[PDB]
Amino acid sequence: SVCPSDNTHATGAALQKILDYKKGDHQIMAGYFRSWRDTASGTGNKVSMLDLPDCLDIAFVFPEGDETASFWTTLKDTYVPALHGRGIKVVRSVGIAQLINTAWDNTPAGWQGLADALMKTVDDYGLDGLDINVQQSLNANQLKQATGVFNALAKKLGPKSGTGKLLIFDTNMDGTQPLWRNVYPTISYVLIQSYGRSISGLQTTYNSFKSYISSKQYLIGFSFYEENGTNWGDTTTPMTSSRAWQYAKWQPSGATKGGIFSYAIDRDGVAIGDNTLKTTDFTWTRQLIGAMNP
Ligand SMILES: CC(=O)N[C@@H]1[C@@H](O)[C@H](O)[C@@H](CO[C@@H]2O[C@@H](C)[C@@H](O)[C@@H](O)[C@@H]2O)O[C@H]1O
Repeated sequence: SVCPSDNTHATGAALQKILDYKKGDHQIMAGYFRSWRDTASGTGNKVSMLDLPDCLDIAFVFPEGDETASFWTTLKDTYVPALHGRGIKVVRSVGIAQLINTAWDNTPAGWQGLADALMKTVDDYGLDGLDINVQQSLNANQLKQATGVFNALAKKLGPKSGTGKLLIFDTNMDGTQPLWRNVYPTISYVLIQSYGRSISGLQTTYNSFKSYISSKQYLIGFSFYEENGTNWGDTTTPMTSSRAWQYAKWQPSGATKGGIFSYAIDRDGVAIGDNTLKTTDFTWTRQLIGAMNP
């Protein structure tokens, strides 16, 4: 409610009140910003991480690996400081593929070596921590390696570390996945990719995790419309009948959730089926913060 009705970037006491709102109890908003769509990567992009709304809690840096070096330069030198100025946490996202890479030894030394290499992706940018994207089951060997790496990371990130840095588990699977059963003690937040899902199915999914967390750790995810992407239908008009909107309102029975996140926050407000790149004032993000914290 100390948040702007447009997308101003407040400067003094207007900003301080937003800095205090964020230290206060609230349902948090998170956004995956696709790095290859940042104006500092390639050409033809319309949106910068500098445009992210002041009332955002976490920005994920989600690369695909063909971003131009200019992106990483701007992230370290410009973007991270300005987002930290707005009290926005910046977190690097990486796929589970990275933690089960067989180029790294499946041994204590190997789990530590790999954790060191992922920790460079955090420390070299002054980031607030690391997000691991899990969308697959693992064999015994993969499970063993991923668990080892989570356990090595847990020394520097998340609840076991005492650093204040985040260790995030984001997934489209449930709390029965063996990796989850191995690593839940290491986790800051768990984010459920819930694109195009039943409002009626939400409780069932939460219940699969609720024994391993408090409800403030749990966030649910909708997607914005990706240019040439899957039509999940999470952002239909009118807004206040959207799946995203109903996600902002949903609470598990007898408890309050952590909040929600968007995939492709860089696509906030682009109509479903509009495959061109546009700018955004982050209307949906800002509305959806209001919807969770009225
Ligand atoms: C093969 C393919 O297209 N895979 C995509 C993933 O690339 C994408 O991240 C994922 C995102 O949506 C999540 O997973 C799906 C299966 C479903 O459970 C959604 O509700 C989740 O949000 O979509 C895959 O289909």
